[PDB]
Amino acid sequence: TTALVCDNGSGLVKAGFAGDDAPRAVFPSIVGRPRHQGVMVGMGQKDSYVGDEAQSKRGILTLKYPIEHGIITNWDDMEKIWHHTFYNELRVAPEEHPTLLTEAPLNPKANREKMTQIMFETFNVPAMYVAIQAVLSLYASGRTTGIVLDSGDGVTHNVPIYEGYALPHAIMRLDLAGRDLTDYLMKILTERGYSFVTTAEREIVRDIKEKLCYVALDFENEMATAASSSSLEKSYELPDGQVITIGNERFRCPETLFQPSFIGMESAGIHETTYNSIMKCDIDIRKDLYANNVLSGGTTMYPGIADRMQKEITALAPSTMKIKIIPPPERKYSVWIGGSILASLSTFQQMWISKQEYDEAGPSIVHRKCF
Amino acid sequence: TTALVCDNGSGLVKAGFAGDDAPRAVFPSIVGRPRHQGVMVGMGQKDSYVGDEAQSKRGILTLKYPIEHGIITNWDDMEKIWHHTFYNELRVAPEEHPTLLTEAPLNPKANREKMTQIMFETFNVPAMYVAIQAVLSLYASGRTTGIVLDSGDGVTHNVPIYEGYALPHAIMRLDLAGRDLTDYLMKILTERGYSFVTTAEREIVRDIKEKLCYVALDFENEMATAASSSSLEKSYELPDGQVITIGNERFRCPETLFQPSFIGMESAGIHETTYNSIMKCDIDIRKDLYANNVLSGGTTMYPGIADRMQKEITALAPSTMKIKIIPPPERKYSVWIGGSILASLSTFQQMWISKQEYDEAGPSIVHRKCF
Amino acid sequence: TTALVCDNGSGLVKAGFAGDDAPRAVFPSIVGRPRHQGVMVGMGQKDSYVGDEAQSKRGILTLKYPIEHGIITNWDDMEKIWHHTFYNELRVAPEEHPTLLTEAPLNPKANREKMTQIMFETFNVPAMYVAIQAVLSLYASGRTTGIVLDSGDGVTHNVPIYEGYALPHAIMRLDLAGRDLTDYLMKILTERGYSFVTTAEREIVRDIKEKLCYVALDFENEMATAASSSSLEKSYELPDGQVITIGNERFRCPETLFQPSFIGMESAGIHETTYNSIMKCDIDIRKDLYANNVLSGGTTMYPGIADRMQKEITALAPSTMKIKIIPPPERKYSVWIGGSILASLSTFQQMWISKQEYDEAGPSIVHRKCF
Amino acid sequence: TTALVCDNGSGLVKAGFAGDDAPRAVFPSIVGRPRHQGVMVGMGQKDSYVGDEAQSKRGILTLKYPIEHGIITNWDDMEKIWHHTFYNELRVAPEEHPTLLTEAPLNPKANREKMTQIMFETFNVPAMYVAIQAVLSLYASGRTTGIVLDSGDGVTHNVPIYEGYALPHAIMRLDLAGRDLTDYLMKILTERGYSFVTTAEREIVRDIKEKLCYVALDFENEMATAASSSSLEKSYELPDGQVITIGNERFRCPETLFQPSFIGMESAGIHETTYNSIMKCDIDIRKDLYANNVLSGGTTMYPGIADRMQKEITALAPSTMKIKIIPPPERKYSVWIGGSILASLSTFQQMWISKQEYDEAGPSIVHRKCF
Ligand SMILES: Nc1ncnc2c1ncn2[C@@H]1O[C@H](COP(=O)(O)OP(=O)(O)O)[C@@H](O)[C@H]1O
Ligand SMILES: Nc1ncnc2c1ncn2[C@@H]1O[C@H](COP(=O)(O)OP(=O)(O)O)[C@@H](O)[C@H]1O
Ligand SMILES: Nc1ncnc2c1ncn2[C@@H]1O[C@H](COP(=O)(O)OP(=O)(O)O)[C@@H](O)[C@H]1O
Ligand SMILES: Nc1ncnc2c1ncn2[C@@H]1O[C@H](COP(=O)(O)OP(=O)(O)O)[C@@H](O)[C@H]1O
Ligand SMILES: [Mg+2]
Ligand SMILES: [Mg+2]
Ligand SMILES: [Mg+2]
Ligand SMILES: [Mg+2]
Repeated sequence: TTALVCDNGSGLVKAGFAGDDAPRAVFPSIVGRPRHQGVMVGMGQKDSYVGDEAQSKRGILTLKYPIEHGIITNWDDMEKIWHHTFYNELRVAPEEHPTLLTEAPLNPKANREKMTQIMFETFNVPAMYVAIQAVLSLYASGRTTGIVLDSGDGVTHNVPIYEGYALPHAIMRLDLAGRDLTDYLMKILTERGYSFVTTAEREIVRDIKEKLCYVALDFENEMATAASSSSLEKSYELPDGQVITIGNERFRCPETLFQPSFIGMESAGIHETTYNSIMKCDIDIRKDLYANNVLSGGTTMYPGIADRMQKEITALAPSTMKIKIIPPPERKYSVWIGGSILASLSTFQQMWISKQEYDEAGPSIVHRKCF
Repeated sequence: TTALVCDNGSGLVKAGFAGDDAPRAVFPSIVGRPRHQGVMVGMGQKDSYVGDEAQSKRGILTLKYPIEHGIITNWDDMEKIWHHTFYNELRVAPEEHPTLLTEAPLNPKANREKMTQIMFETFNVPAMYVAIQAVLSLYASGRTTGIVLDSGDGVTHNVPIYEGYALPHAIMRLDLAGRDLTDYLMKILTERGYSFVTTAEREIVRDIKEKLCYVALDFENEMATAASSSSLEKSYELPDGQVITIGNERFRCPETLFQPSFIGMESAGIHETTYNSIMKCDIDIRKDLYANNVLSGGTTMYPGIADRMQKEITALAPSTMKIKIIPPPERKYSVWIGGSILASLSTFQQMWISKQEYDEAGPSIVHRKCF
Repeated sequence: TTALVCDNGSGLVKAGFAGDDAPRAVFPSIVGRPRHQGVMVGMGQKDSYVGDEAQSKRGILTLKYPIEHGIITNWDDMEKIWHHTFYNELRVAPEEHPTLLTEAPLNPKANREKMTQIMFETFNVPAMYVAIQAVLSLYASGRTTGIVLDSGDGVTHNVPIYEGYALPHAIMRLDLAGRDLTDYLMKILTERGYSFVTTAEREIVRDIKEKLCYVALDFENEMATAASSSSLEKSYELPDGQVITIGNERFRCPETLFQPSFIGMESAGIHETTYNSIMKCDIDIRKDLYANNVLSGGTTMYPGIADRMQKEITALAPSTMKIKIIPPPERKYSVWIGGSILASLSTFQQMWISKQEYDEAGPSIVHRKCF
Repeated sequence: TTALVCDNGSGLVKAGFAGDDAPRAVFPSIVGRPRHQGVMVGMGQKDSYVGDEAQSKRGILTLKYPIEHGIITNWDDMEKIWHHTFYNELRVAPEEHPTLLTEAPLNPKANREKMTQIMFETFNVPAMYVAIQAVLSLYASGRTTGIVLDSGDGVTHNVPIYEGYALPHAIMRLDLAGRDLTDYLMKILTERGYSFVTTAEREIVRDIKEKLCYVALDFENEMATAASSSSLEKSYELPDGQVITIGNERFRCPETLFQPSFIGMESAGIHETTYNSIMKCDIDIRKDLYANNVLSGGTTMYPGIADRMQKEITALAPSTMKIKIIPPPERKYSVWIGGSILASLSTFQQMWISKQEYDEAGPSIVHRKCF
């Protein structure tokens, strides 16, 4: 059987086999095109680079992202990425391998139908399935009751689950993500004299965000300490040299998550979104929902985010009850681990979408047997 | 097929066949006319001498250079030189021999068109091509990534290439060359009592420059040592005798390359031109551009120029990265060797400009299929 | 009170009094140093020339620009220019005259602080202020709602304003300006045989750009008409004679604004920058933003730029709504006129930065009471 | 103070005091030695005659010229001439009189050092200076901008000056002078039957050149008129009688200046030398250089040389601009007048070379404080 698991995500692709511990292939989802003259002959150079090759040669070509937020906008590039992660990296023939895919909540209906058409016609898989990322995030921890806040690169969403029953009317989705956090860091870095406008310099800003930024417990006196002392500065070396210095911008970019007014959005922070989600459920299940808060996703690995979230949540909730946040040591690959666990149970082998059913019903069979 | 390679240059003509190791014919590009009365009869003496004959008989006739800087000014003399290097030296019929020519960057458009008209009509070649000298200089070393500084007799130019892609917006051209260096040596030799005003005495000054001058690592204390001791003097014997002595002018003429203010030009030296060229490219390719600096051309064979260039470049660039200069043992004929290599690949046999295309389109077909 | 208005800009300085119609002093911002021998005695010649004197004597000295892009790089030269425009041209004592200055968006923080330190200590002004150029450009037209595209010599920027409220998250800045347009014209003029390398010949190329270039409505068939007929050529007389001819380069240099790939930049044209800026605002204000597009700046006075901008904007926007561009007859001095209007209202007399406040708080008081 | 001015020249010595109108002593620079047996006793006749005495007694002794072209070849004779012009003619003691000397451009370095050694040791002057002749020629006319063509007896040179700044890289020197013009007249006079071989008959030929020769506006039809009519002949009376007749040789000797091929030199005429000098300067200063052409020197007082020079210059320069030549009524003593003016300014009293400086530094102090 040897089912396959693929996590498209947005900006990172994780693929592997079912029943393992960690994904076997991780690489960015980027497609590049040459930009310049192109003198000389005999080079035999390709017309498009996908994966780590574009990262290696990013100085002469332009980076483009097919996936954005949640909806896929470039289907030719997506077919290029799937061909690369099927023939070049995993080295497998998808003709005899069922696959499992993930999808964010509250997405256009045509996205699922087109994904099913492409997989069932271009690649000719025998079976396939689509599951929600945040539901799979609860399988990894081996739990049954809690509220999951899954923040990635495209969109952060919330969904409460109580003893194996979901509440579809208490699901909140917010666009704010790490891509807008990188853009904000790029914008506020210009006030010190550094200019980053090229699409190849967005990886430099992203790496700075991934290595230096952190979340402060309190903002007023942390800004006061950074305003007075110079003990909060670190140095970064650019690829060509010309080292730079970072001051109070170090802890200002991640703060946008709790105060989304820095970009111009009117929505509340993630602490108020998860409090409204808790208060949207039933009265007698809130006690169990408060003590089983789970964190997952790449954008949640800022230092001190668990303590800041705890401080604001207990600042809003009544003082009688107890509040805890579960930050597992692994928080990147929780979705993939849950998908691997789900794709191995003996009871799941009956919900595959066979090709006979697809042939008889058409692309509309997805809304029937999925969610 | 037996393609032909010709390198017009400025002051030296190298010609030969494709697939060999060294050019078969090297001779100056000079056309001379008799000056004096011409008594006696029965001599049967020609009215114009081209090539080494004018050098042998330079005492009675006047030397003239058709090519200058980059643009050709005497087309009748250029047709005389091409006829000499086609019938008298190579001993070949150009009717069944495609030819390859070289051209400096940033030249008038009419130069290419007139060269194509002359070759396709007066000589009736079946095919022809025009290539940039500094691009061909990278074929000889068997490399793909570096910055090439090609300094000859007419003009020195710079162009960066990264993995087979050129950057046309980072190309710098500077007039300063060896002809102005010979003129400066002629001017500063008068302060010791030697007068060289005749056009036939410019070869004497040129030979002195080619045999005695050298580049000093440091100028202040080298001028101090030459000012105090007399251990830096060499003797030269003129054709008629009257040996001469050279003192601190020995290392002063080549220094004009690094300080172009000695003649009156406002531009910076070649070390700052190549540093500005490096800084005009992208940020992440500068690391590979710094360690692949290539030297080519006749005027670059001064002793100690590689160490002086290294000292100034590392004096300007950040201390983190590494800087090296590649001075191959052969540096005259790098362009010809690259042209011979290029004119032998099987993949190049499709970019020839056929006569059918020239007949159908006209002289404007060059800007389409060249560069 | 008699407040003073100064517009540093980049390459042109406009100064005058508040409440007038036009600036009283316009002169280039250039500082020159002598280059040559300097024989003879009794001349009593200065060691540096600033203003129109350097333009008059540009044949023997070297021009240097302190201001570049946006940031000031030579503070000693800037203090020389301010001393010249305070004592030599305006003939005023700055001890009893508040001044108003302009600044481009997204600039280093230290630029404002150093400007405040210099003005408050070296010149001892009683009060001062700093305002954004594009905000002042809306005061001149007597409007409250529109989008302003201010393109000058250093940087072009965009900012939308709706009924007296700014949107800081929809501000775009692009380096591309007239200095890079002059450099491109200089580069493409070499293909006809003209060489302009001296810093004093950049004024010749600039004057050619200011007198001959124009924007074409369509590029393909305009290049076809210039390719076939010779009805698009004009003659220019150099200072020493030797008249020249300009062909299809006449309408090619200004086109770089709409296709910034001619130099190598990856950014989009100004029509797509202003379309992205419109789409970055709220949904119900776009209707009023489309019909109130305002043009300002020196580099916007190319013929046909309003019609070309209209054609591309209506080519991108939906066909239901109406699109208009307001090209006022005066477009140079719109910023100065707006500054004069702002510095005369009775309600503005409370936002001056007094010296008592500067003494008590220090140079950091600027970020509090400015923007 | 009463500074002294001396103009060595070549063939004529002018000396006098500073602040006067004309030189007080003019005499040829010639040293003669007796040739014949010398019978009789009691005559008390000297062994060498210097100055006008040798001219008076030239029939029995041999004339010799120490100075030639530019370099001094007979230092014992030069010390004899300076002793004669210091004790016999001026009747002054050089012990308390600073002196000023002149020197042609592009001369051997040892000439200045030996002149300084001789003056500072043999004559013990308190101070001295050396200046360029053509720079001093601009002081006499009270101007600041023009190009000076100074043609004398040894060498003619050119140098452009713009507003008190010299251009050392646009200085041209040509050997052709009046001594070669006298020799050519002597050579072409033999075709009519007159022989002049004695060194004492060179003064006869020189006086004929100074009294009869003139420059023709056009050469072809002037040679035609002299070939047909006999209205161009004048008579000269030799000291012993035997009057002679001069025909078309009258206007042929001065023509060698414009056609230097009559002797065998390859260089161009003075009109092309001054045109190349104008074109070697900057583009925007040529307009002011064309209209401020200045003539100086003895050899420039041929009739019609200003009109011939104007005709050729306007024949080469573009027709848009204006060309004028300033032939002041005095053109012999322009250099001396400029030296007298320079040696009287209060600002020049600080650039004297004192003996204390010479004692401390040595003969090499000249290259520091001169030019
Ligand atoms: N150690 C880290 N610290 C901060 N941010 C990180 C870290 N590692 C990854 N990220 C961010 O997480 C994002 C990747 O999220 P990912 O888990 O791949 O979501 P998806 O699978 O939906 O793409 C990247 O954009 C990166 O900016
Ligand atoms: N050994 C040498 N040392 C110094 N200069 C040299 C040497 N050999 C040649 N040159 C100079 O190089 C020039 C020839 O350059 P060349 O490679 O022929 O360029 P091009 O092919 O463009 O004419 C000559 O003018 C000569 O002055
Ligand atoms: N009539 C014109 N046509 C084209 N360009 C012009 C014209 N007048 C001025 N410019 C350009 O505008 C620039 C001056 O812009 P300016 O309004 O002074 O901006 P700033 O005040 O920021 O310096 C000059 O560099 C010049 O090239
Ligand atoms: N009236 C004249 N016509 C033609 N030539 C003259 C005349 N007067 C003088 N000369 C020439 O000018 C020369 C003198 O030049 P001079 O001004 O003394 O130069 P220098 O000072 O360098 O010796 C003499 O050789 C003489 O032949
Ligand atoms: Mg994810
Ligand atoms: Mg060469
Ligand atoms: Mg402006
Ligand atoms: Mg003289």
